[PDB]
Amino acid sequence: QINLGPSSNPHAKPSDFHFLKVIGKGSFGKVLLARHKAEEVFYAVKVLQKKAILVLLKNVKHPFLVGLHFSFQTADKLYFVLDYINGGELFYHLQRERCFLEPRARFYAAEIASALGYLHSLNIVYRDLKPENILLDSQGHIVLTDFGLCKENIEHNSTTSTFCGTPEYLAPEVLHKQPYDRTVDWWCLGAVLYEMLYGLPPFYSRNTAEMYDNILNKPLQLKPNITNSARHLLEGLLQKDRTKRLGAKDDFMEIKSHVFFSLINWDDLINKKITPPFNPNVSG
Ligand SMILES: Nc1ncnc2c1ncn2[C@@H]1O[C@H](COP(=O)(O)OP(=O)(O)NP(=O)(O)O)[C@@H](O)[C@H]1O
Ligand SMILES: [Mg+2]
Repeated sequence: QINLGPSSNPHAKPSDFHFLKVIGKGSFGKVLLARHKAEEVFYAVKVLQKKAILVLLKNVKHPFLVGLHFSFQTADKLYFVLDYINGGELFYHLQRERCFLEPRARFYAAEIASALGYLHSLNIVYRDLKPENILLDSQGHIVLTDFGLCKENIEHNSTTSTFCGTPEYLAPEVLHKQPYDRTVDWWCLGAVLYEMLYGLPPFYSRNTAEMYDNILNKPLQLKPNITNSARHLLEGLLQKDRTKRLGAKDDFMEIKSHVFFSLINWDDLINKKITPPFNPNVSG
């Protein structure tokens, strides 16, 4: 019997749902598209085996973090019932469009930044923001896929492939296996912004070992066709020494106040009053 916290529902069974298709496979459990038999609504359901576990859940509500509706368990499995986010992976749109213009990139970067700053205020670090974790909902707002699962208590294969490794943004300090602190999130934000503007992750190589070598040892080169403010922001977020990285002293306040983000009304942003730059052609 596992303590799932306030989201726990002692009455729910897998039999409650019509599982339709597999949305995706994750290190910590498969995500399925499921319909609630009775309610007639669609959810994303994450399913994790209990044998995989060596508070396991601390869910946080925020406009740009995926909503957790409830959680339940069987003799063998744990089920987490989530908002089904159907606007597509942000980097699916990026790939389709080659790159984003700065106002578009700024919007997405700001929404992610707000969620990260909020988490840090609650002494929570995101730790592993990857492209696959960044979705758009049907309206075109950012939704991050982590919902508070305590990963450092669940077993998984973190094997890396020699060529063409799963996309992720490893900060120099993560490669050094140093304790995760909040500034890893700011490196990840920088990498996401870089990729939105330039079309590839910073330091990229087909050869994963080369890419790690680049992250650690290759100076940041920022190609032309971005503004001075964007350049200065990326220079700050992609500082290799976390003690010199933008956000090291005053966290989110340093990002919030950066000139790249001057045009963002953070209050309007977090209250979803800024109509998104792009509307995905979906509604459900
Ligand atoms: N609520 C959701 N709605 C739609 N797609 C989702 C949802 N949650 C996750 N996905 C997709 O399902 C896949 C697996 O989820 P993900 O959060 O990557 O799982 P994980 O590997 O167990 N956790 P992490 O270690 O943070 O990646 C990803 O491609 C997500 O984009
Ligand atoms: Mg994953």
